[PDB]
Amino acid sequence: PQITLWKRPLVTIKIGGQLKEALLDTGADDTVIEEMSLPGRWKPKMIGGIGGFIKVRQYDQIIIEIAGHKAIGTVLVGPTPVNVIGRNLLTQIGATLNF
Amino acid sequence: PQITLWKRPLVTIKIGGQLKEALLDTGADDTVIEEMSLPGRWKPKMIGGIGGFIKVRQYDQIIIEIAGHKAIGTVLVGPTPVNVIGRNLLTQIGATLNF
Ligand SMILES: CC(C)CN(C[C@@H](O)[C@H](Cc1ccccc1)NC(=O)O[C@H]1CO[C@H]2OCC[C@H]21)S(=O)(=O)c1ccc(N)cc1
Ligand SMILES: [Cl-]
Ligand SMILES: [Cl-]
Ligand SMILES: [Cl-]
Ligand code: NA
Repeated sequence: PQITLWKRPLVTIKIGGQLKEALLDTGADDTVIEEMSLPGRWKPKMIGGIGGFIKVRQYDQIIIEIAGHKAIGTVLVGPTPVNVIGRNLLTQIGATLNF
Repeated sequence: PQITLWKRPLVTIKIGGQLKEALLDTGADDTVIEEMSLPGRWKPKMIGGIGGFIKVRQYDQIIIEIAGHKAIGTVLVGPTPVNVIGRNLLTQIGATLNF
């Protein structure tokens, strides 16, 4: 797919059998999703965005489908205002920016 | 170009006569630049992201040169940790996300 940017680049993701909406975000290093349950252990992480730092739960090697493409990697869970797919998983689905 | 996402997609921009580095950010609705002076009128705005909100100055009809391509639109100025080129200007340079 070729996604233009006149609207937010929102896609359907599937994580834990659940469909969610997420933003494809080239300005995010990491993928951050709103509070949900994920399996296994987590490790702490602080991430810094526009407004300041937040604490998140880091889950590694999580299976996630993004716009129909399978990825397996790190998912951060915390109080983000929107689910964002960051570069760690955009690279796994082969995404590039083009102009 | 085609920009891969293994690393942050940073580019050189020219704005208000100044060269700056900025992140090409599909997750940003609007372009946000670190504190600088710009000509003309402005109005206050609050914009929110992970960590919460910051107060910015909204300037309209600002020209920016992005990676050699000129674009005009709104630029927000304030205490952002990173300069970001958001969708409002990415569209004008014909940027797309492809996978
Ligand atoms: C959270 C998104 C919905 C919105 N953001 C754009 C986003 O790309 C930011 C842009 C960004 C980048 C660095 C620092 C602050 C903000 N990235 C970000 O917060 O990423 C976090 C998750 O991975 C990490 O890597 C980068 C920081 C972490 S935002 O910077 O808060 C923002 C909000 C509104 C406008 N107009 C412009 C930008
Ligand atoms: Cl990962
Ligand atoms: Cl604009
Ligand atoms: Cl177009
Ligand atoms: Na103006």
